[PDB]
Amino acid sequence: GNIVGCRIQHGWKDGDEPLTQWKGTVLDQVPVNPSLYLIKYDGFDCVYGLELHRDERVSSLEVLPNRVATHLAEIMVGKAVEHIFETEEGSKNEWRGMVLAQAPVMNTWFYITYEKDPVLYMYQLLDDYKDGDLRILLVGKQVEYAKDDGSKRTGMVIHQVEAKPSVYFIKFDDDFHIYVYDLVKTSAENLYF
Repeated sequence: GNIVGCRIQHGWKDGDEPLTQWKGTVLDQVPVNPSLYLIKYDGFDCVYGLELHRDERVSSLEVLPNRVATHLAEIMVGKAVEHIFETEEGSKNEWRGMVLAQAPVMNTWFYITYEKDPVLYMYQLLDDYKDGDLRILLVGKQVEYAKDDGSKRTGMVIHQVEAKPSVYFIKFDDDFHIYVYDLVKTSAENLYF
């Protein structure tokens, strides 16, 4: 059936690393690629894009019986912010970013990205705000850019941010992170076909 908005679990094994068990919440199935899902995994800071039925690293995929658990939220969406947060690896950051959107499915979570790490993160920002840790200040087309190792990175534009229509989400073929590009900004080494 339809796994969007569902709790899921599956095995993960990339290459010769030991098999791990991943558990997460499916946020969305990408319209321009219905094989591609966006998932918030438990304890993972970044939103992942995985072809959950096609990826050979994914095994034993199941939906779980378990269920998925305003004025300030409305204000934050689209704002440039300064976020004081601690990452999975213990690094203590004070970073400038932007709040992209309230996340689908998980209703106190927000899509957020940072100028130092322009991928899609997801955090409970209204809690960080109360803690005093947050300060408020093409889709479907292929894309590429040249990397420093003399090769092209290739991907597809998968989402246009409603709060900021010049901001797009890009899925690259080589990676499960979701890359966030604001096209008005000097990020002009992107080529769209």
